[PDB]
Amino acid sequence: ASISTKLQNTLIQYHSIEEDEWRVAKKAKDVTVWRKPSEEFNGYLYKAQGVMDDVVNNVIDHIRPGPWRLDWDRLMTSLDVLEHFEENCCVMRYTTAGQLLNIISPREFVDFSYTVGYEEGLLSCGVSVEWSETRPEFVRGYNHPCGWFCVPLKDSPSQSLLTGYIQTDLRGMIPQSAVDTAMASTLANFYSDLRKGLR
Repeated sequence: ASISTKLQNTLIQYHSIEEDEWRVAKKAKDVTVWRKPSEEFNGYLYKAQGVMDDVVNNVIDHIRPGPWRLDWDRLMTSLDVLEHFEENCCVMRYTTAGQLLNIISPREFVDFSYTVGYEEGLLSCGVSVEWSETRPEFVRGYNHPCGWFCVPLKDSPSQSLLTGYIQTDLRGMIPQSAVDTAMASTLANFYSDLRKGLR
C-alpha cells in the first residue's frame, strides 16, 4: 500500500537526525553504533554506520533475501517470503537464534520490506506487520520502522557507506542490561559477517 511511502519518509527523517542526539553504544573495527530513545516504544532506535569495500548493488543484494542470505549472517536461522507485491515490496518472515547463553530465546519476525532508490544509492526499509500464524518455538519480536541506507563513497566509486537504523522490540521478557548488550553486539557483528559474505 502507501505504507511504503510513509516508511520511506520516516527513515529519511531518521537519517536527518544529526549526531547531537545520538549516544555512542559501541565502537568496532570500522563500525560505530549509536542509540537514542525511541519515539515508537519503550526502547531505543539504533544507528550503525561503516564503510563497505564494495558497490551499492552488491551490498544491498546481500542484505535482502536470496542465495546466501542466511549463509553469512550468524543470527538469522531461517527466512521465508510470505507475500510478494511488487518486486521491491515483500512480506517476509525470519527467525533469529538464541543470544547471550540463552538469556534471549529464538525470535520470529514478520516484516513488510521495501527497497527504493535513495540519492545515488539505495534504501531497504521495513516495519513489522500483523500475522496470525504463530509458532511456540519462537517469541514474536516486533520491528518498528528500520532500514539500511547504502550510497557510493565520497570520491571512491569502488566503495560505499552503509548506514542502518534498527528499532527492534524483542518482546518477551529480558532485562534491559542484556537487551542493550545484545542489540549493540548484533549490529556490530552484522557488519563483520556482512563483510565476510561479500567475501
